[PDB]
Amino acid sequence: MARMNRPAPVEVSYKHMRFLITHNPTNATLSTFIEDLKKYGATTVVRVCEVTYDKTPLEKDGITVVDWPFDDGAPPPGKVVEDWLSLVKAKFCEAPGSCVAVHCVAGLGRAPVLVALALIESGMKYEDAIQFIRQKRRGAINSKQLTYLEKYRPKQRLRFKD
Repeated sequence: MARMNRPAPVEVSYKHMRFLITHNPTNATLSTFIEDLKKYGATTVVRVCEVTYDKTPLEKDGITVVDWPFDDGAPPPGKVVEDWLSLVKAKFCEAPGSCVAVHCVAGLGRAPVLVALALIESGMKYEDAIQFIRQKRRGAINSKQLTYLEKYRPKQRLRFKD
């Protein structure tokens, strides 16, 4: 509860999706924050982070609550995937190609790491995708991530792959 202010988030439109990365680490009022994702046309809360509060406002606003330990920590490369596709599959299956508000720090690792997971499941090649997010950032997804998808197989969650 504070109102006022004019926070300008970041909307990222993909092949057939659209997310909203919060420039700053959540809002100290929430009110203004909810309006930001609500005005941008995003039917999803940037709860994608170290959230620890019950959704009261965004809840009655009919906005999809996206709460995930995407902000440091979180489980290994294999569990989070479930929420990844699920969310991106819900926010879009619940709203008309609306946007998905998610919380993010600076990017790096997670940046390409997370996006990579959804990218591949979207129907993109692991190698190709990697080279992309990798060429735009030395050692972006490299690590357990690369090896993970190397052995991991796409269940065709987000459309058809390969």
